[PDB]
Amino acid sequence: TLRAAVFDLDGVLALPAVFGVLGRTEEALALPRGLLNDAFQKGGPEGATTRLMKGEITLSQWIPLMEENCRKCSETAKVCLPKNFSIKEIFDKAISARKINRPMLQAALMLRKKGFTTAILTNTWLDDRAERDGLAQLMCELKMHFDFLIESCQVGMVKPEPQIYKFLLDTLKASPSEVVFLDDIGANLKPARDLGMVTILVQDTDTALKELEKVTGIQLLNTPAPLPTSCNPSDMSHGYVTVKPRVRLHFVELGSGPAVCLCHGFPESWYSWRYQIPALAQAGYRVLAMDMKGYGESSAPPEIEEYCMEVLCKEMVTFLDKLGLSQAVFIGHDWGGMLVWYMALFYPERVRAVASLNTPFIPANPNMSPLESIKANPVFDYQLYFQEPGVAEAELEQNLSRTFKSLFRASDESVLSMHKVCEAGGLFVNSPEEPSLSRMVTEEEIQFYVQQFKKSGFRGPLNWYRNMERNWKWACKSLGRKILIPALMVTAEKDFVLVPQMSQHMEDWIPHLKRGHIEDCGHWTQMDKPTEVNQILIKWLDSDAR
Amino acid sequence: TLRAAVFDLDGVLALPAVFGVLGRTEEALALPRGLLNDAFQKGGPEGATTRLMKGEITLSQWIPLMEENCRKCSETAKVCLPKNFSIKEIFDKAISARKINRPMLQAALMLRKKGFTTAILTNTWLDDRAERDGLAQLMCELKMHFDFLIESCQVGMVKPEPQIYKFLLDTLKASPSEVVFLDDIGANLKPARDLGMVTILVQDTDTALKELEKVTGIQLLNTPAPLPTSCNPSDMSHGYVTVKPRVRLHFVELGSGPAVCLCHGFPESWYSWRYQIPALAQAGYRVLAMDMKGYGESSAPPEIEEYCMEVLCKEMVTFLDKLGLSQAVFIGHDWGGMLVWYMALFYPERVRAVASLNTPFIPANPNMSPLESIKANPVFDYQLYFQEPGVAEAELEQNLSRTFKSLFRASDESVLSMHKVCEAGGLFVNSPEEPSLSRMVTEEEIQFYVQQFKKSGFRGPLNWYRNMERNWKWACKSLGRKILIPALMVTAEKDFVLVPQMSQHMEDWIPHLKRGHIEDCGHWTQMDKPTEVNQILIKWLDSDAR
Ligand SMILES: O=C1Nc2ccc(C3CCCCC3)cc2C12CCOCC2
Ligand SMILES: O=C1Nc2ccc(C3CCCCC3)cc2C12CCOCC2
Repeated sequence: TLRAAVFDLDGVLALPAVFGVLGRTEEALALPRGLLNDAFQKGGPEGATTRLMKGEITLSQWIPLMEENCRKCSETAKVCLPKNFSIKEIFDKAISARKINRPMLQAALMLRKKGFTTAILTNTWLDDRAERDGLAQLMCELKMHFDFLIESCQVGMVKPEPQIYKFLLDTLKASPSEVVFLDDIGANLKPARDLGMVTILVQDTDTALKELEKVTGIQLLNTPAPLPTSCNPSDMSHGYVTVKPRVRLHFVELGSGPAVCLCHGFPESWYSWRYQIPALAQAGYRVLAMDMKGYGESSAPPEIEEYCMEVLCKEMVTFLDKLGLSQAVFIGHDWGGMLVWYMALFYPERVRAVASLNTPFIPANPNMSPLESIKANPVFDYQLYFQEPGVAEAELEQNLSRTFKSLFRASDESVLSMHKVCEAGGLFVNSPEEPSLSRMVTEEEIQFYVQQFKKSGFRGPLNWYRNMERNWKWACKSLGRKILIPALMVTAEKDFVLVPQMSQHMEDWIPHLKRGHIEDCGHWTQMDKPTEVNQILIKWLDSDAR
Repeated sequence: TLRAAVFDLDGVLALPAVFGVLGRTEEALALPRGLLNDAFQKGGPEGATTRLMKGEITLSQWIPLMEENCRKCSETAKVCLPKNFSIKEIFDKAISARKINRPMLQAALMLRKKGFTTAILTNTWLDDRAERDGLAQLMCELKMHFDFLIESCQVGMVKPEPQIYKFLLDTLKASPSEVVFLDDIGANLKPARDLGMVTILVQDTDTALKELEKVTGIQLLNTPAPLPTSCNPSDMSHGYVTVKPRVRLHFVELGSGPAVCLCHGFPESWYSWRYQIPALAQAGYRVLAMDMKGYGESSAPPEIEEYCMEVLCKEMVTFLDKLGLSQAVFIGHDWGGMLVWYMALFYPERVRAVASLNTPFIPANPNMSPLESIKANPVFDYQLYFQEPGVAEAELEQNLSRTFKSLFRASDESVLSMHKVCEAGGLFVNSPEEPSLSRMVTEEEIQFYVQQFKKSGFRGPLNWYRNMERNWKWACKSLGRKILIPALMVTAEKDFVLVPQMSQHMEDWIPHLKRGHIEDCGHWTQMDKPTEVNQILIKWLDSDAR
């Protein structure tokens, strides 16, 4: 039975193929058909291109050899190469035009998700051109989704040499009949077929995937839309900054470009942004996904006042100072959403742009105590339940698996009634001991949250709700201000507490505010509608944040 | 006796002052003298500018108020403001022209080095302009050198209000006669003088520093050139990436911009780059200063083969992959310098540019065993001493303080003779039990190295020298290649092992190679000549790396 799938890069995982561009170049320059492909392969195993593919020479060293082969071929064909003929320009364009064949990558991803060991086996070169970063980015984006990447120029062997196929089998630790091998070059399929591997000649992707689906018995075509790439905690770069003697902030970091600081809500983790992290980094941003103070690997001091907005914001500024960042885009959700609005109001110089998911910006009312304000809306009753130190900690810490499975549910998955939490004696008094698992999470994702919360529990997280008076006094200082830096408010149709209507008067305070709105989306925006969150965030970042 | 020094920002730590630019603007526009400064201060404590300085409103909210005050003042003076008059353009230019007053900052730095608590006390605003990042960068660069930053718009008080001076004294935890206060605004000096603080009216920097030097009894003028800013380990962002199950790599991270990966030598630390980290980040780079494999907080597996160049380079590639970096500039010193040349030869797509301090690029000789090659040059005898597992570990681990004090010495500080190490029975057989401290390091810096080496000792570090045959075979694969990506070789005049002459034939392999050369510089380049290293590296990064 098949357990491994091997894909070629050029003409399989990336389109168009180099041969295709050489063919299009020949036509545009009115050169004899096959002239450039002949010069490219000239000398066969003894030729310049085999030396390049085996890593003997670099791409810049190969360019004049390809030039001479083109002159030699033109001379024999009794044709003239044009006056401006340039192998460097021809190849720069061919490499630059290449894009990931998204349906092929999705099929590779589906097979790995079903237990297949996947690999990329490619005839490639040591690219030392000034423009090499283009290819470097393409390889990075592709390679992360595979168990192995075998490159001809790193192993000193090329397809169709029998040895590279033996090297592949040794790397896979699989026998030939357990492997399916996809290639757009027929001659490169022959040695894999000779060993007894299942082989697919890729012309059009749809037919290649049809053959792959039939042979594996795994559906690869006509599948439901896949979710964005997630994060494996053990594969991330974990960063740690001490903001003050007893406070260290943990974050996960991915990508290059402008700094984008992700701020989770209650009771969450940097892991709540798992579907956003890879997508934002791929979009050209340096993502900093925080464990907010009181959570995960960040410090969790016991004192209530350590969690007031003024203290938390000052620490986020120190966090930037210590990392040597003049600014970051701040994106927040729930309590994180509140923090980012305050970051925009008090430290606009340090905030490149601000975005909130679900949490509206509501000015403090100087004529009413925040306790009275919270009492006015029945959906906020849970916030009063959270006031008494120890009460909510006991209930939430009792059974962590039950806590997360009861909380992390989509809007149509029998969500907890937020009505009369105090009167009922707790959040889970009408909830089962063993809740069903939401479609939004796997059992392993729930256990990740359970492990994170075993470190510090719910004291620090709950203290975020215990500074109403202190936060109100500090917010009153900002009442004459407006938020005039780039801002985005994203409402979720089915968030029954942070209702879209609560955001209705935001333009009075944030006149240039941009909006996003997600239909059929509950409170847990990032994991409920990850693809939609990603599209909204990336479109806004690219237009308003740089 | 004085123990604290307080500096104003505008006209003291940053030049020119806003008042100065308003004055120059008045002249250029042929407006009445003082018209703009009058409009700026209009209404005094009740005015628009006091509201702005107290954080009541942001800079963008204030701009139309300043416009109206300019119209009101022009009307009363019976003059016309020009057709294109723009407060936004006037202020953007004034803020943008402001640069750090380097002699004032150096004096502040010298005072803090002598035990003074230092602070910045400023009448400032909440800057929400599109161009705010300029000011954000200036504040970041300045604030890091001080114990405190007190900003009017964050405390809701302004100079010359008596309360802000009481707030200052409370923050300093100092009595008025213990404080020296520098300001370019006479009216803002009066309340500090009234409390009993020493006050200096800053006009020209030289005279202000003369008064400051006389009053503190600390030399601030005509001082020897200061060293670049260093790093406090506890103030850095510490990053951790698992490259494989048993291997994690630790790094320190600072700044934004293109990724610059710093690779130390033997027997060093990320801390060997302390004088480069702040300077490169200030120069607009994202610095990644590694603890190389076998060192500090990075993993130190016992196996020799874990430290061959092929394995180390593959791990550095995985390190980039996991951080989501397509490239980094690689800068190496000693063993790090060797690694970066191999990174350039084997993975040019991932290397933006390559630089080495002291370590030349020498191709492998396929006609001679590396053991024979090492035996040919007497200065490399210590490398043969390093071969036998356990021997050098015992000697180097015996007394860590003695190891580092004997090794870390400038070329004119009785450096160890590298001649006949094997025959002598060790590196320290002719060295004292208690070596004197080199002028390059403090006792506390030596103890930092002692603490780092107590974790894993010298096995992992020494294994870097125990892969001669394996590295030679792998390097032989690259013999047909040339390094064609941007490259810099920095030679040190007085490095008695890695002599400048050893780099003489590098152009045969790296034709476009750029060079740097440091006179009176020994092996420990980064700490021996930090200012010179910085100038060479920054000039090269800005011209050749982007
Ligand atoms: O729609 C919502 N908004 C929303 C907002 C907040 C919360 C809190 C309540 C206290 C514990 C942490 C989560 C829950 C929800 C729901 C309603 C209840 O089911 C989960 C989602
Ligand atoms: O000039 C040099 N180059 C240079 C190069 C390497 C080393 C090694 C030798 C083995 C232990 C680690 C350092 C020492 C030096 C010196 C000569 C000896 O004094 C220190 C500097």
